[PDB]
Amino acid sequence: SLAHTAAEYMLSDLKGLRLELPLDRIVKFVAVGSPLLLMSLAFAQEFSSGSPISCFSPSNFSIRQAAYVDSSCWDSLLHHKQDDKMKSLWPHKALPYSLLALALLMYLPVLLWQYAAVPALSSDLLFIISELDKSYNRSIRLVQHMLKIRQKSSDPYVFWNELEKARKERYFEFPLLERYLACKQRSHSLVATYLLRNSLLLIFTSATYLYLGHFHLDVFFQEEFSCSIKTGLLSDETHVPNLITCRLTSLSIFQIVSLSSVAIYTILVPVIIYNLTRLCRWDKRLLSVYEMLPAFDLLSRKMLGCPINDLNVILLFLRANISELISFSWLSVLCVLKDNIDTVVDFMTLLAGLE
Amino acid sequence: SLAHTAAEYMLSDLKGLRLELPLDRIVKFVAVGSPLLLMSLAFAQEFSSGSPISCFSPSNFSIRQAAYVDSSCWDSLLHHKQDDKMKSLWPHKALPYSLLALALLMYLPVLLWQYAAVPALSSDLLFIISELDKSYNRSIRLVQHMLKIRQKSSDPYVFWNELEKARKERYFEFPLLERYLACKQRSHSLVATYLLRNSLLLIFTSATYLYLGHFHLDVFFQEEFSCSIKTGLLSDETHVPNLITCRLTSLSIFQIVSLSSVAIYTILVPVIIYNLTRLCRWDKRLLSVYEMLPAFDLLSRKMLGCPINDLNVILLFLRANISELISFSWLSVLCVLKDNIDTVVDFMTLLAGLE
Amino acid sequence: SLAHTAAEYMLSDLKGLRLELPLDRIVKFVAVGSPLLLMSLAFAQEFSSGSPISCFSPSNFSIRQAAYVDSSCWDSLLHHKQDDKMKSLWPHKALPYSLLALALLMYLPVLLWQYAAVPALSSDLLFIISELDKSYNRSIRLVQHMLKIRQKSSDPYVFWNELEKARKERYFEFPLLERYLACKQRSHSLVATYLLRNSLLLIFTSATYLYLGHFHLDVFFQEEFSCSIKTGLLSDETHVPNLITCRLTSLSIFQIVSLSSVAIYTILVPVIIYNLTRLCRWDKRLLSVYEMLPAFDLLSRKMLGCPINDLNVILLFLRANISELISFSWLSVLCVLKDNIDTVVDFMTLLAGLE
Amino acid sequence: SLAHTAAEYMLSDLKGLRLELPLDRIVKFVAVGSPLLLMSLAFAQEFSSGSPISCFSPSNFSIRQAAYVDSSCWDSLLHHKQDDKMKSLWPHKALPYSLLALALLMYLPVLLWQYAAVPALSSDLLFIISELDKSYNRSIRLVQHMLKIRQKSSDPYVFWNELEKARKERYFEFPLLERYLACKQRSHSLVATYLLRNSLLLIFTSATYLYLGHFHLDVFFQEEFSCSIKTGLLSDETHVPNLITCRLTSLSIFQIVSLSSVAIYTILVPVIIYNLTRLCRWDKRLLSVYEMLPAFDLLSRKMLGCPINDLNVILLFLRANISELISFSWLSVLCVLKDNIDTVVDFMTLLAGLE
Amino acid sequence: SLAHTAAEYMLSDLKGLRLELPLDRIVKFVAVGSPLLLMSLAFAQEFSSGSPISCFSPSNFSIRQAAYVDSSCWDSLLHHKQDDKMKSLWPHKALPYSLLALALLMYLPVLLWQYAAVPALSSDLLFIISELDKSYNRSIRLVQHMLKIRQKSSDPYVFWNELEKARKERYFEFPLLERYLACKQRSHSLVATYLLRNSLLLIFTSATYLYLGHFHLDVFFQEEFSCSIKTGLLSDETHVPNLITCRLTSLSIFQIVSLSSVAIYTILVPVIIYNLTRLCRWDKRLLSVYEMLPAFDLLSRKMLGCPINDLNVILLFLRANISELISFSWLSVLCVLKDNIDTVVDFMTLLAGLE
Repeated sequence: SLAHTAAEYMLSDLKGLRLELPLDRIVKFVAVGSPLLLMSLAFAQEFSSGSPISCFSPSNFSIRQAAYVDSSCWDSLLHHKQDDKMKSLWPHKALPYSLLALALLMYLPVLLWQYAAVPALSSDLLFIISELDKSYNRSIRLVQHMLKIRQKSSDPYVFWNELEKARKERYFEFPLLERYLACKQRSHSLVATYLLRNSLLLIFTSATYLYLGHFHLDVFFQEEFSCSIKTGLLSDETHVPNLITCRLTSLSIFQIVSLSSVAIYTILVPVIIYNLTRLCRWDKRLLSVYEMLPAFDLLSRKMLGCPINDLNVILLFLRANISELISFSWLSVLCVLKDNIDTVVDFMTLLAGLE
Repeated sequence: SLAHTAAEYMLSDLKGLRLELPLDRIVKFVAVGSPLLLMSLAFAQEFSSGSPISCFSPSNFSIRQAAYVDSSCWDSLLHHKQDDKMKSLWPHKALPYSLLALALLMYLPVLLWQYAAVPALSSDLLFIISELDKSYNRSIRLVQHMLKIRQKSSDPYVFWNELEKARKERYFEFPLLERYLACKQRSHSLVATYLLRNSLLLIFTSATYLYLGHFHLDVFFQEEFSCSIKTGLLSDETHVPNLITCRLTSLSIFQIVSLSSVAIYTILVPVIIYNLTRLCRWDKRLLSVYEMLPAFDLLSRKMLGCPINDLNVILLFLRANISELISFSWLSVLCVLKDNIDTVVDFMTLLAGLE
Repeated sequence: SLAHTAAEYMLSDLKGLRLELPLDRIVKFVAVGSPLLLMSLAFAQEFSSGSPISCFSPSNFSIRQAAYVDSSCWDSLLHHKQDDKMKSLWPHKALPYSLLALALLMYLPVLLWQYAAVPALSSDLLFIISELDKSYNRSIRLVQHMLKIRQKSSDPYVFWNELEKARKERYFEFPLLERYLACKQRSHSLVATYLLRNSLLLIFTSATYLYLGHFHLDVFFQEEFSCSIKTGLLSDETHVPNLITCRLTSLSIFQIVSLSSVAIYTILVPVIIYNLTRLCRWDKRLLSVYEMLPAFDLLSRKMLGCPINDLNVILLFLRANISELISFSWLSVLCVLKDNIDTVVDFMTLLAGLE
Repeated sequence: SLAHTAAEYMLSDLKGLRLELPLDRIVKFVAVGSPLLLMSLAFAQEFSSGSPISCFSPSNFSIRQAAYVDSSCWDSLLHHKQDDKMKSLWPHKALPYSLLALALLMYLPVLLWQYAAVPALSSDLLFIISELDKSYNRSIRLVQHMLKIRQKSSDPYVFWNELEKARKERYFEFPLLERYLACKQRSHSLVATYLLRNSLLLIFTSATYLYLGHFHLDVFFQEEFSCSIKTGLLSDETHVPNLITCRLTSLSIFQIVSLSSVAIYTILVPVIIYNLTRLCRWDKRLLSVYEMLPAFDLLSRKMLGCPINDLNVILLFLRANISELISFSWLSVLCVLKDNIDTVVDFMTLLAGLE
Repeated sequence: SLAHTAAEYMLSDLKGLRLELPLDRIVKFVAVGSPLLLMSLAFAQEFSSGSPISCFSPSNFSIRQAAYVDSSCWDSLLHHKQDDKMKSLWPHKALPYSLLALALLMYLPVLLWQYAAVPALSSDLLFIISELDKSYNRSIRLVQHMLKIRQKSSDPYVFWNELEKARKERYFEFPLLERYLACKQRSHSLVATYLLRNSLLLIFTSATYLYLGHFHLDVFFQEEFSCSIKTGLLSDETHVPNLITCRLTSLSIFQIVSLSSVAIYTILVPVIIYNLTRLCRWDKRLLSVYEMLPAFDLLSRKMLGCPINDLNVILLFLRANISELISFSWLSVLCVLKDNIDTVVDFMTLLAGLE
């Protein structure tokens, strides 16, 4: 079948970065493979093939004449409906092609995301991850002489005033990363790609609904139609002027395909809606631990104004990559600290699991 | 089908160099795979196969006689048109082969680009990238003692006169690269390959238009034609001398293929036009940051006269490779400096992110 | 189809050596894949299959009798030509097999080149490349004390007499490589393989021409022939003694295959002629730079007498491998020196790009 | 087809060792793939398929009756020959299976060579190669102080008497390798595998000849035969008691297959004969250079008595592996010395190309 | 066909361990792939397909009526045998499925061996190999000062009394390995898996024999049978009440499949019997050289009592892995010592080939 090569040509499966969220991957997979799977199911060995159109020719007709009669009407599907208003049954002939066309349209947004946002996002993620990876040996290699002096001191002069200049010395501060984040916050060149990628899917789903409503849902319970042959050089002949009781064999496949196409997209729409709305708010589910690390406090510091910024998408893509191999470490281990108090445990946990 | 093996034989997918721009890759992919996909669609399981030609034989004829009648006219497609001027319907028989021929012609330019310009361009890119990679530890490993002396000095003697001999000493100058660029600027042996590769595509598109206009567009709404059998040893027989009402079954596929072939190339032409026009001007979108680095100033310095040189193509291919793994660094990070002023920030940023 | 597995069994695609010139690769690819592609095109889904031979049986005959009549003549293609001289139409039945036979013959020379010349040529190339790779740190690591003494000297005693003993001392001379080249120059054991590989292709092309001229070109416009059945146990029967108007369905495929087979080889012959003539002359397109390097002067020194030697083939295969990764260096960069004068530039260029 | 999977299941393609000579590889390839290729050619799309047997049923018979008549004789191929001696045409039905059986028999010896001689031969080759690889720095790292003393000496006391004790000192002698070779010379456990592997191929070729002579060559020009149906429950019926003029459709394929099977093996036999006779003599084509190296003289020393020993096969397999990566060196470069004399050049060459 | 995917799903082809003996691999391969190959051969292109059952309908019947008659008896294979005892011919319909079922049963034991014995055996082999690999530098790195003292001594005090305490000192003894072997000797948890894996194959072969004897061998020479149609709603009709002369087309395939199935297993049974009997005796074919090495003497020491222990299987699997890369050394070279005497040679050889 043709829908087999296209499957791995379209929907087939850096070096440490995930540039596609799992929900987006699932949405793309479903929205691309559903029409291909439906097309494969419709016209394969599962349902017996043969002649999609059959006609009840008179017994006087021969085999060749009957074949000509029933083959000159499949490419001219046009019901001479008396219920002389001639109605067309063309979707039955255009059901496969349209499906393939849909498989094209749902692949248009994906390429856009792979051609207008992947390189810049990859560069930003690489730079930010490289800068953040140096933040480990800066809270345990520098702030380590806090409890080493706390025991020979008291409350105010070792943990509420001493821990003020060590935090403001040229080992805790990252000015280049701060300025990079400040400059990227103003930019809006990447959120437009995300908005377009979701809006194109919404528009294509709406167009699919319109196509399935305007053209289908009319020829759906119609399985019989009457055609004519004497509309040309065969008019001057002695035979039936209007063919009688021609029946469509594959109406069940048509109905099943239409129902599945409706159901799949009516299920898929809310997921895309949620993906679009994910960028409408600032995320602070783990800001409590972020506001204490040397380099991670900058990310939580710059959360002001509207959330529609490049910084929002950068943070969203960085969160899914914060567990690669190196940040897949202590950062993922500060889950036991979930309820002054940070005098010991917050630092014994840090100095216990060094490496 | 034949369309399957040829696909991966033709349009199938150093070690760090990109020698094909994404636009050229897309253009080649579309222009090569469109005829293959069309000819696969035309003669696959999507549309029911069988006899492409059907005839209305008299009821006296047997099955074998009717098969002989309808099979001796498919290889002799010739309409005895009374509207005795005999017209030929040969494109219906030559529709697949022609498509395949097109799939060959569009592959001719690509091989040329892979056999007349790839090695020299690869060598030039390798040498230039290797020379430019040494430019990092020459503006921060050498010019580092400007701000280290600026504080113990004033305006004229540390940043407007001192920064004159350090820029003209045997650590800032690259004479070999300068002479290589000067000699390559005069050469014109590589722009000819680009011009030929685009002009061949233009000529082939024009030839496709001429073929689709002269031969098609005439037999397009014609689906019935009358043939003759008594033109040889069968003349001395008692049967119909001129066959009646022979109909072409696959006219819809013909129309769809012609329309798709027209539309795809009418869409593709402007992209190739833009690819041709890309080399008619000098590019200075990032020259502002280029005119300050030690080795990158030479690229911006030699932009004079006509832009039709080997240096233009070399710069075009180098820009797409300036973000590999090592130039995928600080060079891509001087985006925050976009608005004397360079007294601190232009050097603080340089000495902040060393490695 | 059978011609699909044979394609990748025949024409499918050390570790740093190229033992096949691109022209030879193209010639082999075309000459091997053209018959296979023609065979695939002739007998695949592109042209509708069925019965290659059709006959006009009398209406009294049944379906089984007509099938027997039209099936007992395909394996006995023999025209009882009255224009009683019985003519044979056997090529129509032998068109596929012959093609396959050709696809075997054109593969005979290639195996020879892979079994009689590949190992010795690989060994020679490896040894010569290994010896030549040591020539880099012998003109810049040794002759470097020439400009270092030129400034404190004059014309005759530092660059026309001093550069006479440093060139005749045990750092410039390669005696083993010189003797190896001298002994390989006399040998003629490898040029015979090249000559045989080209002459076999010429002979096979001539044989193809003879086969296509003697047997084809006679049954080319003939599409009808009369056969006989009553030539055995069926003689004692009451039916037609000579069958009437049997027609060959696939004449167009025959004509197309013959025309393509003629055209492809008539295009290919000049390329093989040029490949043969490539070895009839000494190549000195880059001898000007070669005669100055320490170890590369020996290659240009031994160009005397007839050019039909093993040294010619060794040089031809070495030139295509002179740009691998290490000779893909300065050697490829002495293109700027193309117009005493070598006093300055020829040495600063060498000592600038060391590594 | 079934012959497609079996191809790569049977004939499909340590880490530095070649345990199969090229001639043996070619012989196995041809003798295994020829029957498979013939079977694929016989019953594929190249020749039109259908009913291998056709019969001329009377016009009174229906389609079902004719099909039953012509289908009840294909599985009962038995000619009631009047030239009442009933002759059997069973090979026409057993042509494919027999071919497959042959494709099994020719694969029997190969497995034997892979199960009774590969491990021991691999171990012996590994040990011998490892011992011989240490022989390089023993004629140039030890004998190097011969010409260093020759110049301060004369003819007898530095090159004809001094070069007697250095050769008999504990750096030139290899006792373990000598004893291993002496013990392996007596053994005969591996030459039996080679003899059996060749004799099985000879016996199978003889059996193929006997099968093609006794059963074929009789039904070769016979294409018509008369069968009977009334030999059971259908005897009490009113129809033809002896069927008339039943013809075999695929006689040409039978003849072509038989001729190709004869020709391929009549070509292959001399190659196997030469492979068998290769072990009947001692090889001394390069003993002249072998008798001078420190460890390689032992191989040439033990060439006495009959040549049917394990040492012969070990040497044969070692010679093809003497050019791997390390012995692919000076050993292969000692070709310039092909015409006291060895005073200088024989050692200048050795000490020139050290590494 | 279904036989293609199941082949590589079933019989498809750590990192240094061989956990399957070659005989077991061959037995599994044959016993799994024989039914698959037979069922592929039975129903593939090699023998022409069509209707497996044919009937001689009366000439009055039409094509549709004859097809209904001959298609309503294939799923109701039941011979109304008059030689009114009705006999059933159901195996002809169940021949493929049964074969597939066999291809499942023969795969049941293999999975067991891969799920109940592979991990423990792999762990034991890894530990034993790791412990034994340290035994090299303990007989030549420790016992080396025997001959170094033998020359300055006599018979009793250097080689029959001195070599008594060096063999009982903390470089020759391995207590952990000795205790591991002692504890594993008592265990019987792994021999049960081997016994079950062989007994399941024996039982399945016996079941195959019973199935081929009870159901086959009765309908083997029977090719004609009479069926009935008037056994339902068609009873009240005017036609033949008992169908006449219905013949089975594919009896030859049935006979060939039965004969091959019998022959393959009657050949295979002795191999499995030998595999079972391999574990009934202690193996001491190389114990003579084993009783002298430092760590290998323990393996030979613990050979007492019944041989049905885990140690037997461990030794069997270790012997096939004693030639990997490191034990593929000197241990495989003590083959020259095959005929006080060990005074020199047994030590000269050991200290000759160190590494």
